Amino acid sequence: PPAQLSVHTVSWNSGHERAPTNLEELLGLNSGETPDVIAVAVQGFGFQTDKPQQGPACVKNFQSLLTSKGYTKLKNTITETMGLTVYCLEKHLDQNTLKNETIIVTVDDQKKSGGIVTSFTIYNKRFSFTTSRMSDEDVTSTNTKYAYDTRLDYSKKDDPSDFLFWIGDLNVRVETNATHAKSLVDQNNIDGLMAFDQLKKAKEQKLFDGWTEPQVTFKPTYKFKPNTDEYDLSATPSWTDRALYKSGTGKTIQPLSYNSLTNYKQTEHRPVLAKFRVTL
Ligand code: HEM
Repeated sequence: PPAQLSVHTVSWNSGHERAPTNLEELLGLNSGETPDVIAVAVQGFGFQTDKPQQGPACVKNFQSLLTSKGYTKLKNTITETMGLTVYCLEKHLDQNTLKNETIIVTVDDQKKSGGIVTSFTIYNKRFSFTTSRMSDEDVTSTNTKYAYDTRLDYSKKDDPSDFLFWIGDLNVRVETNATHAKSLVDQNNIDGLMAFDQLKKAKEQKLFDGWTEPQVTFKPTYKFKPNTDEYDLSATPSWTDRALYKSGTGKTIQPLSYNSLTNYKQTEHRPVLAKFRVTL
């Protein structure tokens, strides 16, 4: 029963783009780290129907890399617009107690918005990983555009989880004009631009209640002209891929690092990688 465990998360609003070749960078394994748990969330269009047939290649490439490192895939779940995969080092697993469960929440009739929660237990501590997706236009349970639903929040339960992570595009944007956002970016005034970011506004409205984002030090991860580092100012620069954490039982969770991966340049959005240490 280790005192601490490490967790890496990634999310990428990747659209139609296919898993890049350099998965080690994407997962934060390129400096020799061996985290205990890894979660990968993606948002896009048509994963389920899998018309480009990227499905088989995804499995093969992720499985090859991670199985050699001693990971077991607990669950992969895909909808039309979301994917969530969770991996755990096989050595931590006990079949009797693992209680591996996943739910999908569909909030419209087109099954396009909502979320996924995958949860499991190790050392009698329960982990939950959520991703979610909301479009600007939908009628929602919160009467906001934000990709929060109480059904996806396992801190609210009578049997709440110990360690929870929410990764993806929360549909939180920077609420200022493009000119002024670009100006703040050019000055590297990240906190100044974050003053316009909607996460704090969603929290004021008691959404994402008790959920913490690690300090953001990196520039907005959208919208880029593909294969450049230049913003396309047809959209106001925004942080579209986020990692939040909390415990539902007062456990300590410590962010180790939180960064966009600016080398993945082929799409309009940059993926975001977070690293954590949890105390059981
Ligand atoms: C860079 C973007 C993407 C990332 C990071 C990603 C990640 C993943 C991961 C981690 C898995 C499970 C791997 C495993 O089994 O260990 C998976 C499976 C899958 N993905 Fe993605 N994926 C991406 C793009 C796509 C796209 C564009 C499509 C199709 C439009 C797609 C369709 C599928 C399908 C069908 C599966 C499950 C296949 C099976 O279980 O037989 N993915 N993806």
